[PDB]
Amino acid sequence: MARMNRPAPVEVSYKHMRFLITHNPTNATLSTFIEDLKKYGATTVVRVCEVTYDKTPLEKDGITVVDWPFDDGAPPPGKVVEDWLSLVKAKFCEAPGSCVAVHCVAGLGRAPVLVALALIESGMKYEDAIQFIRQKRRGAINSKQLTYLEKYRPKQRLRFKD
Repeated sequence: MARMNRPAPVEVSYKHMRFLITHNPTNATLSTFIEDLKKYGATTVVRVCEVTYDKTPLEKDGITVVDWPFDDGAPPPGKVVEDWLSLVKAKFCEAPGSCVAVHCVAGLGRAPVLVALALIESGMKYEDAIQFIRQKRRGAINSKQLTYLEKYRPKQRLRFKD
């Protein structure tokens, strides 16, 4: 589970942008993960579940690495929402489309808490959005993960601001 090059990532092209999604872990496979995203045009990499490596060789090759869950020096997944919309907005503003690759610690789901965020901010209700993202089978049924809307407004983002 390291030299594996046969299974490819999945490119999700929304009305807003395009995001690449890759199963399996990193470190042992990272030496191919980077070479995959830069082929798909994912010159931005964004990590939200847990980070396990240090961004240097791949960053200095031209890639924007975003390492959220690194320590208590980062905020909880409650405020990271505004950072989310402003990111996915800007990573598609900086170029005439581009791509963004996203990764998580393989176990139960594929960090759908990321993509689902844009699903609500486009105009959906998170209770409907579960049945859209969770369709992969579990991985989108935590507490503060989904109850987030009960504090975060689906207006003032992907409507009229920029």
